Amino acid sequence: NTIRVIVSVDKAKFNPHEVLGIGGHIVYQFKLIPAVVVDVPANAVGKLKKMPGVEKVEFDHQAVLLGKPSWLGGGSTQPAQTIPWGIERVKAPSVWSITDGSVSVIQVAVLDTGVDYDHPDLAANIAWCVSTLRGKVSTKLRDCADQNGHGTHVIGTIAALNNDIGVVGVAPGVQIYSVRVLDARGSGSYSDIAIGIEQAILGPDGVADKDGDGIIAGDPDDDAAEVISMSLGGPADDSYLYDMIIQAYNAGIVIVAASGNEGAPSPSYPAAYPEVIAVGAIDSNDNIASFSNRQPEVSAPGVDILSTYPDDSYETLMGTAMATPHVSGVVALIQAAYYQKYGKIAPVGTFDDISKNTVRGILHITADDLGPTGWDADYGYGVVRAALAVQAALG
Ligand SMILES: [Ca+2]
Ligand SMILES: [Ca+2]
Ligand SMILES: [Ca+2]
Ligand SMILES: [Ca+2]
Ligand SMILES: [Ca+2]
Ligand SMILES: [Ca+2]
Repeated sequence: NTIRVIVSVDKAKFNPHEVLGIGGHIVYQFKLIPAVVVDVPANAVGKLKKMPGVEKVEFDHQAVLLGKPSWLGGGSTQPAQTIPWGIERVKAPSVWSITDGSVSVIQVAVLDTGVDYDHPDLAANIAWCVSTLRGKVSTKLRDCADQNGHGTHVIGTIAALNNDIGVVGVAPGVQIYSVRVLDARGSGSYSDIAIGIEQAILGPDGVADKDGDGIIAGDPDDDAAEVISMSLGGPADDSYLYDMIIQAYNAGIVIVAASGNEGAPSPSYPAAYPEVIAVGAIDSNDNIASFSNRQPEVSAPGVDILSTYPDDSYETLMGTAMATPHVSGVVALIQAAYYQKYGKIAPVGTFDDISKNTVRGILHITADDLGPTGWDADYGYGVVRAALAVQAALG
């Protein structure tokens, strides 16, 4: 009988009781942007628009996961640790002796279906679990656990442990925050995904900048993530969500997102935003996958990708969702190594960037440039390479 909407407001004029008085419900008041997620009856949407302090009324759109089980491969047919082909393709393993991600100030937030937080090849890296489903922020593990599989697979491509079992991530020492914004079927509301972005900025302690110095990502006094990774996509561009992507970007957080799997001519949202790295998928032959949405920023392995899967298991998945965490891994290695040497993180940088002084510039100039020379609509700048990116970072 009610509909979910996201109102952008003037905080000094807006009275939430007025929503309540028209038979509405306050779902979530954002700490970092001037907006509130509310449920209202249909009849009331008109009233909302007129109420004092309400500047925009946006409806709640849907995004979905961007990984599916592979047509080809299977599980980890081997009790030893396997290095999935993708981890090698992005030249991660040689980097680990310089850093594997385990620099204390670095956390990577993965906004997905949740995580199997007990998985033996993941657990020691899972630093915090949260769920924002239906706009209720929960840190009960039973609410944060993965009921799909996809988030556990994505998290394993970034950070599965480097040991003698399972698989291994691009950044196998990096601390992960699993932020569950998608349900058991892989579907999520934009309102929950924006709440998840907020949570990755706030971190475990619920405060963005606890010491007031204006540094959030790359402040060891705070517990903000440095990378937000979204292996998901929807078709709408909404102002409140972009407002949140901007808060994370201004916080110094690198945001990375799947381009989409529809062979479409451009990326889905939030990948399509300027402030987000859109990632396409290649296969084990260096061909762009036919399903990969075009004009990404970079590309990475996304076909026939073995990783962790719930109940202490392993599965082979495909999609731009699988490509995304390879790039999130590489970004974590860049920021870890950058901080380890300089005692701060590097700036995020722009889509455009070709300087060795920003994360995005480094990723671009060190990518393996495939297909047409330079940036192209299939590969973007090319396949990310961690070993070269770290060398560029420290140079
Ligand atoms: Ca392992
Ligand atoms: Ca915090
Ligand atoms: Ca701070
Ligand atoms: Ca500080
Ligand atoms: Ca941090
Ligand atoms: Ca090219």
